[PDB]
Amino acid sequence: DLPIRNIPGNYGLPIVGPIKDRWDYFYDQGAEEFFKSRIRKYNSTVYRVNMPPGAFIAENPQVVALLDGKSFPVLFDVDKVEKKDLLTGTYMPSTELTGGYRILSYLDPSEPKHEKLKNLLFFLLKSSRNRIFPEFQATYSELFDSLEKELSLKGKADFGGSSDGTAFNFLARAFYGTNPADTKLKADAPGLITKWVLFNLHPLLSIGLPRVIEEPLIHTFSLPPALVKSDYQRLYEFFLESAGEILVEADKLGISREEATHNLLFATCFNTWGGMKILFPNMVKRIGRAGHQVHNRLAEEIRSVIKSNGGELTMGAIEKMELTKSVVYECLRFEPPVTAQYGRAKKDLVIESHDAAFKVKAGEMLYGYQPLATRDPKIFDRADEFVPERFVGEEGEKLLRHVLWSNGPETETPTVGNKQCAGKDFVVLVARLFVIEIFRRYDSFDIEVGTSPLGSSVNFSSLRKA
Ligand code: HEM
Ligand SMILES: CCCCC[C@@H]1O[C@@H]1C/C=C\CCCCCCCC(=O)O
Ligand SMILES: CCCCCCCC
Repeated sequence: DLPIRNIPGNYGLPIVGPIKDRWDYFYDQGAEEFFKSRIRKYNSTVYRVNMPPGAFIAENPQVVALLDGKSFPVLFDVDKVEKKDLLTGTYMPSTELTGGYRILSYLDPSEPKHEKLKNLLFFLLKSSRNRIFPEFQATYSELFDSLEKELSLKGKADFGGSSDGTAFNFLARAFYGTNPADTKLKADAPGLITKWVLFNLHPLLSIGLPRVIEEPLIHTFSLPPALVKSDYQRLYEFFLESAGEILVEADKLGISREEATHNLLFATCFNTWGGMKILFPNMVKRIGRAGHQVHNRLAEEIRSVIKSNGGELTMGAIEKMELTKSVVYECLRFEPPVTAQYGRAKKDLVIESHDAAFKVKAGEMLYGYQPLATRDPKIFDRADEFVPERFVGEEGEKLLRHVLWSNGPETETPTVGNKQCAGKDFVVLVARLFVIEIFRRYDSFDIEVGTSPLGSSVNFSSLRKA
C-alpha cells in the first residue's frame, strides 16, 4: 500500500505570505511555474499553498493543491467534496452581479434548484440541435470572410476582436433563433459581456499593467457591481425577450421566469461565450503550431469525408473524421480552458497520489490546477507535446478517461447529480465544427501569438485557400 505522508508546504506569515505567493503567481513566476517550482521544492504533487486573491476579497487563501491525475479526480466526487459557492475559488462574486440570485454554477447538487436549472440547460441544448450546424456554418463563414478582408488590408488579421461577435451571434441564433442585429443589442454584446466578466473575475486575472497599478486596482478589493448594472440590464432584457420557447420549459420545470432568465443569461454569456472566448483562440494557436503537414492531413481528411457524405456535413460524418476528433481532444488535454477547480472536503478524506497517500480534514479547501493532471507524465506518454493523433483508434480512445476539461472524465456524462459541465457534448461539437470550417476553406495557415487576460491573442498572417 501507499505510505502516508504529511502534506508538505506552508502558508508563510499572516498577510505577507499570501501577498508574496500572489506576486509569484501573477508576476514573478506565472501559474505553471508557480506550481511546478513547488512540486520540485516539496518533491510532491500534493502540497499546501496560498491561492489568489486573498487580500480583502477572499476570507481564506489557504488550500491543499492536487497536481497529478491520480489525486485530482477527488474534485469530481460529490460524496467527498462540497461544491457550493466555489466556482471561482476562495471568493464568490456578489450576487448583485447576477440579479440577486445564486446562479446554477454556484449550487451544490444537494440544492433542489440545482436539478431544476441543470435540466433547463439540458433542454436548451437538446432543443437547439437542428439549428447548430446551419447557424455555425453561416456565422463562422462570415468571420472567415472578415479575416480574409483584414489580412488583405493589414497583412495580419486579429482573430479575437472579430470572433467574439461571431460567437455571440452564433449562440443567439442557435439557442434562441434570434439575430442580435435585429434587436436593441445590435453589435454591443461582446463589449457588455466583457465588462461584466471583468467585474466577476478580476481578482483572478492580470490585464498586463504593472503590479503597482494592478495590485491596488484589481487585486485588493472587489470592483463595485453598481457600475455594471445598466450594462447587465441590457443583456437581461435581450434574454427575457428572446428566450420565449425556453422560458415555457422553465415554467414546466417549476422555475420562475426571472430566475430562469438570469440563469440563461449566465449560461450563455459566462459559461458558453466566455468558455469559447478562451478555447477557440487557444485551438488556433496549438493547431497553428502543429505545422503545415498536420494542416494538410486535416484538410485531406475533412474534405474527403464530406465528399463521401454527398457534401452534407452531419453528426455521422464527423464520427469518420478521426484526426479531427483527436486534435480537438488534444487541445482540451494540452490546454484545459479553465484551469482551476475547487472543492471543500465534506468529511475526513484519504487522497491517493502516485507515490504516497495524504489525509485531509473535513472543511479543508481542495484545489486542482488541471493542466498538471492532464499533462501528468505518469498517465500520458509525450505528456508535454501536442500530439494531434493521440486519441486515434481503440487504444487512444481509452485515454479519454483522463481528459478532464469538463470537470469530469471525458468518458462520463454530466447529470443533475454531479457538477460536470452541462454543455460537455455541445463544446466538443462546436470545437469540431470550428476545425472543420477552417480546413474545408484553407489548406494551411500561419499565426502570430500574444498574451491575453483570458486565453491567447492570435493573429493570422497567412490563410492559404483551398
Ligand atoms: C468552451 C466552453 C466551455 C468550457 C471551457 C466549460 C467548462 C466548464 C467547467 C471547467 C466547469 C466546472 C466548474 C466548477 O469548477 O465547478 C463547468 C461547469 C458548468 N458549465 Fe461548462 N464550459 C463550457 C461551455 C458550456 C456550455 C455550452 C454550457 C451550457 C449549458 C455550460 C454550462 C455549464 C454549467 C451549467 C456548469 C455548472 C454545472 C453544475 O452546476 O452542475 N458550459 N463548465
Ligand atoms: C469567462 C468565464 C470562462 C469560463 C466559463 C466556463 O464555464 C466554466 C466556468 C468555470 C470557472 C469560472 C472561472 C474561470 C476563470 C478562467 C481563467 C483562469 C483559469 O483558467 O483558471
Ligand atoms: C479596470 C477597472 C476599471 C473599472 C471600470 C469602471 C467603469 C465606470
